[PDB]
This record gives sequence, structure tokens and C-alpha cells, in this order.
Amino acid sequence: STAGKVIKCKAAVLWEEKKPFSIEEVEVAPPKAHEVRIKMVATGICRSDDHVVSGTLVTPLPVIAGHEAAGIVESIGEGVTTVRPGDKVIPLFTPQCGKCRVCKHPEGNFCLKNDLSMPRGTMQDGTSRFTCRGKPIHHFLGTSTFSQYTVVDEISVAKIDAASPLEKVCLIGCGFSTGYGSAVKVAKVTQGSTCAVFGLGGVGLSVIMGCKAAGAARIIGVDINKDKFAKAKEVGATECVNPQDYKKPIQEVLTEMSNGGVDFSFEVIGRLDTMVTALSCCQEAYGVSVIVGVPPDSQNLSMNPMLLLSGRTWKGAIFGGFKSKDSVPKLVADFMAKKFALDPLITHVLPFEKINEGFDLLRSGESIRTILTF
Amino acid sequence: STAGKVIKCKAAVLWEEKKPFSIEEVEVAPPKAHEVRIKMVATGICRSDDHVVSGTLVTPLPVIAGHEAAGIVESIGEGVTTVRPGDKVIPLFTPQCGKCRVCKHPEGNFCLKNDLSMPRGTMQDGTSRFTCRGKPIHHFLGTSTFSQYTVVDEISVAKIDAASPLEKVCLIGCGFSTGYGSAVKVAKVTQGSTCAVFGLGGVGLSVIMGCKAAGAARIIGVDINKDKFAKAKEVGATECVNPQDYKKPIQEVLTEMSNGGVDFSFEVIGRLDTMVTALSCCQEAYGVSVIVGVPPDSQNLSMNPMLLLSGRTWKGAIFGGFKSKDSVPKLVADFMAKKFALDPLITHVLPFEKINEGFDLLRSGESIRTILTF
Ligand SMILES: NC(=O)c1ccc[n+]([C@@H]2O[C@H](COP(=O)([O-])OP(=O)([O-])OC[C@H]3O[C@@H](n4cnc5c(N)[nH+]cnc54)[C@H](O)[C@@H]3O)[C@@H](O)[C@H]2O)c1
Ligand SMILES: NC(=O)c1ccc[n+]([C@@H]2O[C@H](COP(=O)([O-])OP(=O)([O-])OC[C@H]3O[C@@H](n4cnc5c(N)[nH+]cnc54)[C@H](O)[C@@H]3O)[C@@H](O)[C@H]2O)c1
Ligand SMILES: OCc1c(F)c(F)c(F)c(F)c1F
Ligand SMILES: OCc1c(F)c(F)c(F)c(F)c1F
Ligand SMILES: [Zn+2]
Ligand SMILES: [Zn+2]
Ligand SMILES: [Zn+2]
Ligand SMILES: [Zn+2]
Repeated sequence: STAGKVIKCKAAVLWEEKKPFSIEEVEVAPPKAHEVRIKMVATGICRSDDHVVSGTLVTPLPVIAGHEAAGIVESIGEGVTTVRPGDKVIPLFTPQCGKCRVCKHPEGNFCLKNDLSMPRGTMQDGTSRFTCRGKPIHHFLGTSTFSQYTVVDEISVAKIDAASPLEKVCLIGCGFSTGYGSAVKVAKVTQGSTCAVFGLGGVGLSVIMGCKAAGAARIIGVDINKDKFAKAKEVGATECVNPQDYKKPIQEVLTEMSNGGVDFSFEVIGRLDTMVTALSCCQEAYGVSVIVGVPPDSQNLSMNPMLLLSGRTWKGAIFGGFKSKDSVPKLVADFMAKKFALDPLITHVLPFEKINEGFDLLRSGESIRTILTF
Repeated sequence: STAGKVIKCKAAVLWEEKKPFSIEEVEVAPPKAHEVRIKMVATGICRSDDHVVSGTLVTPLPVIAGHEAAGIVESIGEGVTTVRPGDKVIPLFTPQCGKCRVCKHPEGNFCLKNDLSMPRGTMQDGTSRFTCRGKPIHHFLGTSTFSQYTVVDEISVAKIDAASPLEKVCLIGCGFSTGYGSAVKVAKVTQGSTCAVFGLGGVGLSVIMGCKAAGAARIIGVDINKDKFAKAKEVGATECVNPQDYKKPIQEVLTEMSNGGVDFSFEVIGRLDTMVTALSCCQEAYGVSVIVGVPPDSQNLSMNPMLLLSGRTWKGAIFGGFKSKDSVPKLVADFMAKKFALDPLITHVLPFEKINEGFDLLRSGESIRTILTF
């Protein structure tokens, strides 16, 4: 029995940038008031986790990363009402406090309680539940899913279907929901439209899924890795283009292909140059471009505002625009009801102990999502 | 008495940047097929006309500028169906061909026949109707309203109510419609919202009018010229701020005043720095910023795309997003029915012959709109 006790378990600790994860014993404190301690079942490897390793994302180190996951509630702190021990849950890397001006807004999802903008690497109360070799270890996005056990604030966890296959639905914790929502909710892709999707990883494939669900007539995948094209076509891409095959800039190619610009474009990579290319390739009077990717910390892009003055719309979003705690249980119900597929995103299933091998698969271009199983 | 004949008349010719207009005789050719020759009655001085003088806006010189105007059809070319001699008309600096992909789109207005993106300074057929001193003179935006007579393509003119007061409704040809539409159509300002309007000239006052018509609860005017504040409050601003009065950047001031960012912001000046400031000051998760001001030619802004990733929407528009030929007659009808006021924008009236004094008034900061009468 572990309730009320410190748990000693295995986790993947990141001690410094640009080094492998260290798989070793940590101590996980019991949950305080309004906190939930979760036994992890499965976690995906998202490129955003790799950004912490590479220094593309700055967050306090040392850290337990991981934000795309599913598990089972081990215990609850005083005052928790939304989950109980034994419940299947998905941690929410974007919280939903329900009380802030964003949570109360019909179209906001970036709750002011988030730990993304100005990361502290703590629980809501400004403390950590993790130690390792006698040192405090930071949280990541209020989730820290690269551990056999984590502790999250109640506002950062959603209860899901007890019959959920956790090794699949962990993807609703980040990559699927982000891409799918970016298309259906943030862009609001229209029936018969032409879309361009820059980046054909797990998130870009989920954007394709959403564009197809929304009835797009044409979905042009763009990637410099042609090995990504076959799966992009399987989930709905009608064409794929590799910028490296062209003498012209790809914005010009895509404008020509779409007879004057696309209806909707998506940046799903994380590069400043592809953000401006994606904006430019949408039709100048009525096009919409959505930034999904995460670029290198503190770097500015350069652009000509005439791109906007003609009528383009440029937007971005976290987690597909979904209000996280309302949406995650509905997405899992929709998955259970066969409304979308997750298997096309899963290329590799490894034990948690092989986390580093999973990151190497992502970095080499081989994988879409590796699911780590605890 | 002049149908089919060259007309000699006075126009304001701009031979050189950064010089006064030359009021002198020009020859105005009769209209060719699908062209309309207009006797001008009134034209406003818009800051975009001054941009041609200053080189902020690059268009071929020498030129007859002017784009905000109203007049009476003198004659029609072969095949014209939409106006007749003696009709009151407003030239449309954004055409509406009705046939291109943008004209057919429900939300597009930047018709592909425009002469704004890559100005040629001609009629649609690539030629000029103007001669001065025996030399061909460029058109401007297909309108060239700083002339006693102009010739426009049929897709660049709208018939308006025969009882229209042309000395007022000329403002529907640019500044009013632009500002009002930027609020009501492009931003879609909501009831009870907080708006920030950067620049309190004729266009920014028109934005305020639209924000107030849309039911905004707070409308914060921003200008470095505090002489602009009284009129801004008369048309609906709830409070005005001068960035020069503050130690901190105004985006910080406006974020504080709005308890975390505004719902809608508008750049109505034409500076790269205020475009980024205006984006920054809208709430990071659900705010909308609209670029209205014309940026200096060929210059790029620098910005951090994290401003968009959190959820902001950034857009721009020409002519308030209005499909020009459909909308201008409706706007005139609404003015006739007192659905909005134009007099607050008109600070000065001058004869056409005093055009240069009119530009001096704008450059000094004294005027909002000067209306020139032919
Ligand atoms: N906004 C959000 O909430 C959110 C959520 C999840 C992921 N992300 C970010 O989204 C991005 C994609 O994540 P992912 O799908 O896991 O990554 P991924 O699996 O590494 O996919 C990126 C894809 O981009 C391709 N690519 C790289 N450079 C280029 C280029 N120059 N042109 C075209 N294609 C190129 C690359 O080959 C790969 O297939 C990353 O920056 C993530 O950090 C954001
Ligand atoms: N998008 C369109 O269709 C469209 C239409 C009409 C005008 N415009 C542009 O809109 C802009 C405004 O036109 P207008 O109202 O005729 O011009 P205007 O009357 O010159 O008004 C501009 C206002 O900006 C103020 N201003 C100048 N610098 C700053 C600063 N740093 N901070 C805050 N306020 C400042 C200035 O004092 C003035 O009151 C110009 O750039 C026009 O070219 C665009
Ligand atoms: O992949 C989701 C994700 C993001 F979209 C970020 F913007 C971020 F900073 C981060 F850490 C993250 F995990
Ligand atoms: O004031 C309207 C207006 C614009 F919005 C422009 F973008 C432009 F180039 C121009 F010449 C113009 F007159
Ligand atoms: Zn909240
Ligand atoms: Zn992620
Ligand atoms: Zn058109
Ligand atoms: Zn104008």
C-alpha cells in the first residue's frame, strides 16, 4: 500500500541539456491538497520533450520531462473531487482551472495557471514532489510523465473511459489532439478547401487527419524527409512535396499548385523560416495560417506585414485550441466510438527503460510516435 | 457635349516625391470599352495619398493620386452596364471584378485586379488616360481622384444614391469604410469587449465608431498627439493614452489597464513597431489584432512567434474587408438613413486648388479629413 507514503520508483531524469536521460530511482512525495498521484501506464515521445534536451525549449533543470501520457490514479489529496483511486487519467500539460479569464472565454484554452510561458518547473504551490540522490527535481508542464509515478494538480488531470487502451489514448495528451484541433478548431478547415501541412511527424499527421475529417479536397504534405510521405498519404494527404526537390522557394511552388494560394496552411515543425513560408503560401486575401511548431527560444522571425494587410490571418495555438479538461474525456470517448484512429501515429512500442533509444528513433527520422510502456 | 472627346481640365500632378502637387492642365482621354469618365465633385485627403508623396508607398511617378472621392458620371465607354451619365458614383480603389477567386469567396475583398500589390499606375489595359505637358501621367489605384475628371475601369466604380451629399460620402471611398469595417467585419468586435485603437486620425476614428457600434464596453485610443483625444472620446473612446507619458512600453500599460490584455487591437498608423506593440497588447490566448496602417515600402518587422503560439490571431485588411462594389452603395444608403455619422471626421473644407494647404494641415497634425471641392 502506497497511499500517504513516499514512493521510491524509477524515472527518467534529465540532469543537463544535450545528455541522455538517466533512468534511476526517485522519491515521489504523496499528493497534497488538490493533488493527484498517478501510476503511469504509457507515455509518448513528443518532439517538444526533445526540445528540452536540445535547448530549443528552456525549462528549469534538472527535470522529469514527459507530457503525453496516460495512467491510473494511485491516490488523491484532500479536496479532490474529479478523479478517484483506480481511475484512468490523462495528465493535462495545459491546465483548465475553470476560474481564469481564459478558461471562462468561449475560445480560449491557454489557462493562466499554465507552466509554459514562464516555466517554474513546479507544482501550482511552487514546490516539487520529486527528489533524486537527495536533490529536488523540477516538474515539466505540471505533468512529468517520464516516471513510474507522478503528482499533478487536479486542474492538470482528466478522468477518461475506464475501458480506454492507455497505450493508444496517451496520444490524446498531446500530439493527436494538438494536430487534429489545429485543423478542426483553430483553423476551422472548410469542406472542399486546399490545405498545406508543413511537417509530417506525429502532430502534422494529426493535422492531416483533421483536415480530411473537415472535408478538405486537397491536403498537400510538405517535408524534407520523403520517407514521411507514404504515411501522410495513408491518413489523407493528396500530394506530398519535398522543398529540396525544387529550384523555387516552396511558397512559390505551393502558390502555383493551388492556383494562387492555399486556403489553410499549418507550420508543424518549429522553424522561423517555415512559419513565414507557411504564411506566404496561403491565399493573400482570405488564407489562414496556423503556427503549431515550437521554434528555438528567444528568436524573432522577420516578415513583411503586407502579407497580412492584403487579408491573411495568422494564428497559433497550444493543444489544438482545446479546453483541456473538458475536451480530453470527449476525445477518448470519440476514439472508443471509432471517430478517429491513433494506430497510424504509432510506429514503435518500447519499454520505458528504452527511453533513450526512443529519442534516437525520433532524432534519426525513423519514428512518428514511440509509445513507452511502464 | 464632351462624350467621345478629350477633356482638358485641371489636376494635381505629382512629378517628384517630397514636392508639392502641381495644379495644372491635363488631357483626359475618353473612356474605352468598360471604362467610365467621372466629373469629380469632392475628394478627401487620406494619409495613404501622403504616403505617395513621402515615398512610404511606392507607385510609378509622375502620378495623379487621390482615391477617396465622389463624383458624377460624364460618359461611359462601350459595354458599360452598371452606371450611366449623370449617376453619382464613388471610385473603388479596391476593385470588385466579380469573377476572380477572391471576388467569389464569401470573405475575400482584395480582388486580383487591384493595382495595390504591385502597382503599375495604369488602367486595367496597361495604358494611361492622362497626358500633361505632352507626357503620359500614371494613374493611382485605378482611381486618380485628384483631377476635375478621371477615367476608371467599370470594376472600379459604384453607383450610389442620386440624393447623396457627395462632399460627405466621399469618405465612404476610403477612410470611413476602412476603419468601420476593420472593426465590424475584420475583427468582428463583440459586445462588452475591450478594444485598443492605435492612431486617432480619420481611419482610427472610424475604427472607434465601429467598435462602439459593435457594443464594445471599453475603447482605448492610443496616440502620441494628445490633441486627437477630444474627438476620439466624442466618437466613442472611453479613455485615451499617450505612449510618451509612460516610462514602460505601451503594450505593458495596455495589458495592465485591461487586466491581462485587450480583446481587439488595431494598428491604424503605419509603423512596424506599433504593429508588434498592437499584437502584444491583445490577450495572449484569445486576443485579435488587425493591421490597418500602411507599412513603409519593402521593410520587414521582427517579432517573436510565441505571441501567436499562445492563441493570438493577427490579421490585416484593405478597405475594412468590404467587397467594394457590393458594399459602397449600401454604406451610402445607411449613411442616408443616419446609421453612422461622417461629420466628426471632417475638420476642414478647401477648394481643390488649395490641395497643398490640405496636405500641410494633415502633416502638421491639425486635421482629420480635409474635403476638397472641385
Ligand atoms: N502547439 C502545440 O501545442 C504543440 C504540440 C505538440 C507539438 N508541438 C511542436 O510541433 C512540432 C512538431 O512536433 P512532432 O510532430 O512531434 O515532431 P516531429 O515528429 O519531429 O516532426 C517534424 C517533421 O518536420 C520535418 N521537417 C524538419 N525540417 C523541415 C523543413 N525545413 N521543411 C519541412 N519539413 C521539415 C521533419 O522531417 C519531421 O517529419 C514541434 O516543434 C513540437 O515541439 C507543438
Ligand atoms: N488598410 C487600408 O485599407 C487603409 C485605408 C486607409 C488608410 N490606411 C492607412 O491607415 C493609416 C492611418 O491613416 P489616416 O487615419 O488617414 O492617418 P492619420 O490621420 O495620419 O492618422 C494617424 C495617427 O497616428 C498617430 N501616430 C503617429 N505615430 C504614432 C505613434 N508612434 N503612436 C501612436 N500614434 C501615432 C498620429 O498622431 C495620427 O493621429 C495610414 O498608414 C494609412 O496609409 C489604410
Ligand atoms: O508539445 C507540447 C508543448 C508545447 F506546445 C510548447 F509550446 C511547450 F513549450 C512544450 F513544452 C510542449 F510540451
Ligand atoms: O488608404 C488606402 C490605401 C491602402 F490601404 C494601401 F494599402 C495602399 F497601398 C494605398 F495606396 C491606399 F491608398
Ligand atoms: Zn484557467
Ligand atoms: Zn507535445
Ligand atoms: Zn475580382
Ligand atoms: Zn485611403
